[PDB]
Amino acid sequence: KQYIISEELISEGKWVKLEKTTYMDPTGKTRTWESVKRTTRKEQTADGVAVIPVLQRTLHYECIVLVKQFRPPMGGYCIEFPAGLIDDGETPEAAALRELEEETGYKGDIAECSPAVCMDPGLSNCTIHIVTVTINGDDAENARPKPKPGDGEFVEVISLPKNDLLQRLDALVAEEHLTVDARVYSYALALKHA
Amino acid sequence: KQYIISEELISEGKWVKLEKTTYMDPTGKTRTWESVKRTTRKQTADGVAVIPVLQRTLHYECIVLVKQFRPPMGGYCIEFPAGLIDDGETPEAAALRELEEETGYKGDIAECSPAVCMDPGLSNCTIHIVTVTINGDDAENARPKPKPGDGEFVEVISLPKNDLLQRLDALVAEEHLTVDARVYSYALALKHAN
Ligand SMILES: Cn1cc(C(N)=O)c([C@@H]2CCCNC2)n1
Ligand SMILES: [Cl-]
Ligand SMILES: [Mg+2]
Ligand SMILES: [Mg+2]
Ligand SMILES: [Mg+2]
Ligand SMILES: [Mg+2]
Repeated sequence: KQYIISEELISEGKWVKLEKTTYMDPTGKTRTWESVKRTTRKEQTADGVAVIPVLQRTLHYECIVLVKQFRPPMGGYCIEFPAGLIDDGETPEAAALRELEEETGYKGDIAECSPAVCMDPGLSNCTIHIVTVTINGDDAENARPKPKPGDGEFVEVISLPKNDLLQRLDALVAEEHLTVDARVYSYALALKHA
Repeated sequence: KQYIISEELISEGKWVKLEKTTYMDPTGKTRTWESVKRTTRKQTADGVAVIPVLQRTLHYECIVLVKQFRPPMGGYCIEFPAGLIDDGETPEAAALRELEEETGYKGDIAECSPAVCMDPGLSNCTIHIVTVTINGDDAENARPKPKPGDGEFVEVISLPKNDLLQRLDALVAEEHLTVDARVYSYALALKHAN
């Protein structure tokens, strides 16, 4: 029933733009929407990837590997799945493994890869693939993981047991000013609800 | 170590603005970031998203989701019931109201997250994730009456909690819908638990 009629630029930055979207509603009335988009998406199936990295080690409980970074939009530190934008020509899987190694030092193995999912669909067109990766923490390549950050990347690694994820995130929120990412919190809630 | 130095307004709409954020990197070099904010926050957070657990005896437990056309996406999305928090509203209250308006269900609060970030590399947007159970055997929920605001056009899709990720994938495959990142994350963790 509903479809896009027109998209008009309001403001284009180097990385992010604001558009006036005109669309058809299901009464048959025309309406507008203020919409955010990145300037960086080309042929990618999505803007980015986020990695759910399952650290596995004999006689350890499974951990979820997260990252803590300053996020200028938020004006503070956030705890998130490792994530980055997909380079032009790069597959989602390659992007996930690369970003995981850059941000955490770990060399993972692909488990599964989602379809493109929407980040905040009332605000933006931004999409990611959520890629689940296992990390064999018994491999000597994953013994001494060193983050390889790029220019302007400054990432701390935080590994938390899957079997207590939500409480451990709450204990970090209670101990410093920081925000947990919604996808991470969602994942931690479902682990409790199951 | 890192902190905001200043913001430069690029472009303000009615609903959304684009800023250029100047910040101190951890090495003492001054850096810039293009950031999006909503104009509507007072509030604990921008919005709520409701995880509604529909509980009917002798039936599978279901998660209640909404399908809506999203003008920034140019298509239909599958999401948790959700909306912005009114000035004066507590998140719990917003959650119960948004749930009722969007699905017709009347729910009881189970738990409420702290403010969590939606897309922290892009925006400052935050929500409370509010877990709510719906006693589906209760007379008030026998004929759930979804009460839209002006311009809202919401289908209700209840999916069994035990097969959630497979059922979401089936919808994407069959229907050209985008599933929400927090919905997908939650569905993933349901399968990953234990
Ligand atoms: C919103 N945003 C995304 C990017 C990016 N392309 O990684 C940026 C810039 C990149 C150049 C240095 N400062 C940050 N801003
Ligand atoms: Cl529950
Ligand atoms: Mg990143
Ligand atoms: Mg990166
Ligand atoms: Mg809504
Ligand atoms: Mg609503």
